[PDB]
Amino acid sequence: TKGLVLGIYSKEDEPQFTSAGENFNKLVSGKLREILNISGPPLKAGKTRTFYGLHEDFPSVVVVGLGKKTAGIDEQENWHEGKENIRAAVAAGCRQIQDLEIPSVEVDPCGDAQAAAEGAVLGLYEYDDLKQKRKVVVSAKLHGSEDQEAWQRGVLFASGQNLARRLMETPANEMTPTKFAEIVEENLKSASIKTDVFIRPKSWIEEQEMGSFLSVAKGSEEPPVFLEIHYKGSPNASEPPLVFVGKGITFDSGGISIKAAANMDLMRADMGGAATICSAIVSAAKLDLPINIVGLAPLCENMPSGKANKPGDVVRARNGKTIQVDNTDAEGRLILADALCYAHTFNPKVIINAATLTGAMDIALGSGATGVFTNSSWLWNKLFEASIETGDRVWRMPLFEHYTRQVIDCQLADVNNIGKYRSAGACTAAAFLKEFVTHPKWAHLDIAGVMTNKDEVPYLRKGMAGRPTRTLIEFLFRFSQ
Amino acid sequence: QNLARRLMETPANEMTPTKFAEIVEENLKSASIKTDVFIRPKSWIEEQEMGSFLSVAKGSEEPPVFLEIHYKGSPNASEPPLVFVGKGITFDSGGISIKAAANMDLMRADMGGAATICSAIVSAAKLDLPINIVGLAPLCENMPSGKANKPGDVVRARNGKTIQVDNTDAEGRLILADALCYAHTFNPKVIINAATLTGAMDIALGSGATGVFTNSSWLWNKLFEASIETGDRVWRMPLFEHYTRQVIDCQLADVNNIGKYRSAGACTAAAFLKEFVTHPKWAHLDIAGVMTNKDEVPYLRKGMAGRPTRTLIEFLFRFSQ
Amino acid sequence: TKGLVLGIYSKEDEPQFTSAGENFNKLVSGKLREILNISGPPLKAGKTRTFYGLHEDFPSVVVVGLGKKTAGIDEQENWHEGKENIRAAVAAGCRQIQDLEIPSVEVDPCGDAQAAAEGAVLGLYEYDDLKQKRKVVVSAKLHGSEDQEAWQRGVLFASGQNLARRLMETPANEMTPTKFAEIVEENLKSASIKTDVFIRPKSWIEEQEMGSFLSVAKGSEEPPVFLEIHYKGSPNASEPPLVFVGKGITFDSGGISIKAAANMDLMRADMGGAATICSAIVSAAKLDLPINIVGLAPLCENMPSGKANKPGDVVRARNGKTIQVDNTDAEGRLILADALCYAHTFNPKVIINAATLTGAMDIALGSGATGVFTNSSWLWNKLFEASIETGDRVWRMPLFEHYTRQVIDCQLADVNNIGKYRSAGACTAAAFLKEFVTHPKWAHLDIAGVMTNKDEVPYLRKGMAGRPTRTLIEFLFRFSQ
Ligand SMILES: [Zn+2]
Ligand SMILES: [Zn+2]
Ligand SMILES: [Zn+2]
Ligand SMILES: [Zn+2]
Ligand SMILES: [Zn+2]
Ligand SMILES: [Zn+2]
Repeated sequence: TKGLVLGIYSKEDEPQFTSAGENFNKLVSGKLREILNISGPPLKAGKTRTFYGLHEDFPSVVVVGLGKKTAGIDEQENWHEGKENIRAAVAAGCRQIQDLEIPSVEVDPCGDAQAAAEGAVLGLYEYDDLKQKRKVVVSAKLHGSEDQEAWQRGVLFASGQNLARRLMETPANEMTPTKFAEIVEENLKSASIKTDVFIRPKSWIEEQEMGSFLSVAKGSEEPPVFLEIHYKGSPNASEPPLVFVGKGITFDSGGISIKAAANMDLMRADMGGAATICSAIVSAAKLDLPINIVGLAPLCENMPSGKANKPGDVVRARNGKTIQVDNTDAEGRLILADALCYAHTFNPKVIINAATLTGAMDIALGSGATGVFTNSSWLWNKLFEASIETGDRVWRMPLFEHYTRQVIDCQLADVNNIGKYRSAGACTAAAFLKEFVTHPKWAHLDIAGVMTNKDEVPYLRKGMAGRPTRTLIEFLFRFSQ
Repeated sequence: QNLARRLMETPANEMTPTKFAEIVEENLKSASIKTDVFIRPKSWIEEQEMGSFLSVAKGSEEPPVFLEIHYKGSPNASEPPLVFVGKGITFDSGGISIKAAANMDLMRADMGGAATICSAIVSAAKLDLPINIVGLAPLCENMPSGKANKPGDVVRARNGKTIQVDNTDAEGRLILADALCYAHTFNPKVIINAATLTGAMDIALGSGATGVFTNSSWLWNKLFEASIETGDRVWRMPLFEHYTRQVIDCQLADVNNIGKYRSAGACTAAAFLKEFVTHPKWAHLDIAGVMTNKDEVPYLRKGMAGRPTRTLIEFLFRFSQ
Repeated sequence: TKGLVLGIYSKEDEPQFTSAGENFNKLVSGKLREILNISGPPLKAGKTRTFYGLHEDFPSVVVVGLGKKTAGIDEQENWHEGKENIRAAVAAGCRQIQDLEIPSVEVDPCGDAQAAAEGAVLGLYEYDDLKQKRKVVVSAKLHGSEDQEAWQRGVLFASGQNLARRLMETPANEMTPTKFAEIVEENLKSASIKTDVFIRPKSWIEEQEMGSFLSVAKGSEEPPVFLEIHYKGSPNASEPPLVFVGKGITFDSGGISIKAAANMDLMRADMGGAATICSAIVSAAKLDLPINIVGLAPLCENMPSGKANKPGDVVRARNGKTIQVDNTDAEGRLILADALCYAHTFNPKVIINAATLTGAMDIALGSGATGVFTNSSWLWNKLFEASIETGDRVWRMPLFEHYTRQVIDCQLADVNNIGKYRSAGACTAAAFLKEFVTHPKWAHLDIAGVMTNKDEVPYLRKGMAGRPTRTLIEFLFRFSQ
């Protein structure tokens, strides 16, 4: 009927199976173990082998490599390695059932039903929607009935990611400042009726003295929308919130300080900051987490025109500070100078903000870890531990005065959107945003190196990554618990 | 520090692979008679099967010198050492994979790795610290010529691994593939290496902190605490497999001096060097963002910085105590 | 024991097998046909499926897609498509036996024992030699005993290519002007004792008034070698020859007119011209073809130094013409101004020359076809027909006066190594070489777009391509016959 992803570890006396496959072997009377011997060398990590006709109702059975049974937290990779073995491994497996065009598949729990589900679901995702030429659409259910809410936690966590991924990936002519707001509101509302959405327009933004956000919007003839998300998780609604903030440029052409044509099509995912955090709130509502969260996202585009933002311009942020706009591509910093100010209105506990802010971050760590600068070691630890579980690493970076200094000197104004020099790129951009924040537990996450995947993360196919949505969701689960 | 600074700063026509060795030996010897120096030449290097170091040297008509420093600090001389390693390109023009003229005069301080660590050993001898330290530094220049290192070349490091040399400016990685191998000969405790290795480090942290990747959290802490005292900060960076992978795939050879992509610049370069090290307490310090000062560090005037020599010295004082 | 690459076509009533697999089905008593049904959807062109334990002595059996049985010459692709199906298809198959680490494999003739062998052999090749980390070394023999000299013709033709490929691919510090000469001489001599080699040195070159070749060599401190190959194929030795000529820069850095670092490591294959043609003569000697062929190749490197060739320089070719050397990267043209002159000494019939000459050729056709300019429609046809058989296409390009004109005007000298403008890149370079040739049947083949493979040619793995060695060999077989 349908396919099966089964698993095996690496040697003891005979390389063992995850019990479900030990059990499926008994079932086809040793003929799985036996054909695996006949096939060739053993299956190391995330390597795959397909065995036809072993079972009457499982014509294709893919056995995938899970590595060492007792693989655990790694001091060097700063993750739980087991989970990582299982994700790459059942992603691998699920992508094999899928090339065989088997529309459904049952997955071996592999000792961690959540890693299995985060592998099967992140593993299989594409964004097929505008290609009339699509791969088969395969339904992936758990094999078994024992470990069900952890597999659904995998499906949940990986699905919150695939949403950031679709929200990122879609061409920015479809994915506008209005359409993103609309899908996020429909997604947050299906998640919890204990929610409110506000797709606030230019009049409200104008009214909110958001000059910096608004200066950025004006080049395009596409409407700005400041989005406001509310999740009423706590028992007493009056609990102070945890506010997520995120930059939402639907398309970044650089503006007058215009980008080069080389691969500029990826700028459609410069709204990755707004996508990431939104998908993460949708998931804590889906999880129905005992915390009140607020989601904030400036949405607009960065375009050249007869009325675009010019180099040398002093605009005013909500908080009275003026910014010299010396480079029109440094606009996420400006979009975020106002949504960050508005975050203090809400009286929060933690203000996590996220943004595909600078390529220098990409030069720095470049898809290994997502750089997070925070004036809070508590907050750092909190993020870093979630990174170990989820596997979507996060690395700390310096919010030293050293850097505020280069952005704080300014010919016309109070702050300047770029620093005096080329060096320390992600650090000057983060020390510019510190100027718009006075809350003690603040964290900037620069998502610009983890924007994309190719081969680096296994269980993620080539394209927009939606990183770090699960670390973020894992942080709010641990914080709620 | 001001010694690393003078050793950095001097125009690389004066500050050669032979003159650096000579000033370091005179400085280490005035510091302690409990020292030995070896300004080992091309014949010794050739003999030490240092193909990677040696491939780099061949473009220039200026002699290579592998420098070897010994400080006999311990009571029992047989104590295992702490080996410092450091890249010493007296001048980096990029070679055939040649640099742009814009401010290339600063490449005279691409021997900053060898300067930093040397100045730091001279100081622990001056301090007469109860530890045996060993200083190792490939010195040579990177030049274009009729016999320079070409793009696409497989050379062999001392340890049998071959390197595809796809970019002749990635040469500190190669100079350091052999001095790092030789460091394990000495049976060390800690192998601290230091190098003005990549500009991407400069794009990363850029003179705030000196990026240090280490397979040793103990070593990280040890460095980071010294940074707090001295003020010459040091920031940790990732020595993740993620990065070994992009350098470990290679058309002709075993390792490749640059990675498949532009991203994670300092991390691929550091995960290439991990391939030449098997010791548990290893630390790469990329000095390329702290190479220079202007206004950023106050008490340092404009020019070569000599960073992080004092964090390094402070670490050996705390380690000896 | 060992593996088996079997084949199947696309539908009739039930998609048929190449008879060997019809026969292997009878042998495991229908259980191959039967498991193929159980496996999933049918195998279209060059798609693959592995079936373990069907046979006692064939544990892994890969069935590969051969497409339509009656696939033939294509008016649009200008090839025999069948052969092409079979190459990509048993390459695919053989690369699957090889990941299973089965050291030997038997290949289904697939209706054309030569295409099967050109697929198995080009398909499996790597250049593993400097990696201590190598894939398994798999021996590929024919399955069967009926069609043996055509399979050996595949093995021959594909092996002459893998030689150009190894001769190209090796890092130019190993593959010198002396080492190439040495491997070619050992290869030509194992091929036929009816051969002579001359690894002529700088003194001979100096003596041969080869100022243009020699100007190029002088930047490097690596010795020039002009190589001279002789294959005495004819009955009467006095038959006029067919002279192949080819540029052999072991490494091209551009010289003083120096290349950019971006991917310059591939310049090690700027000796691809000398490799291609040499490998092609070695094969006609291996074939023992009734023709006398002469192989000519300037070998040297292009380097910057205290005595490198400078921009603006007038050097003298063997034939009295002077060249303004305005760009030191236009050196293949110069290396070839002298080997082409020397070709007329031999009193030839056809002078085929080949060179990784210009990137503009790569901008032009770019790995589809290898551009061949010829003052001989006869020669064009002759080449183009060989292209249809082998599949390694060749496209004609213009040797119009139009282009001689831009290279023929010159401030200091008679000819100039680059033309007045950017346009028509491969055409100016070829109309410069026409100036050094007076023979009626001349053909320049610019190999610079077919220098490399990735995914474009299936049965060739990523790396140096060795194109068009088989079209070239096929031309000399047809010319000898
Ligand atoms: Zn921008
Ligand atoms: Zn942006
Ligand atoms: Zn360099
Ligand atoms: Zn360097
Ligand atoms: Zn050239
Ligand atoms: Zn060339």
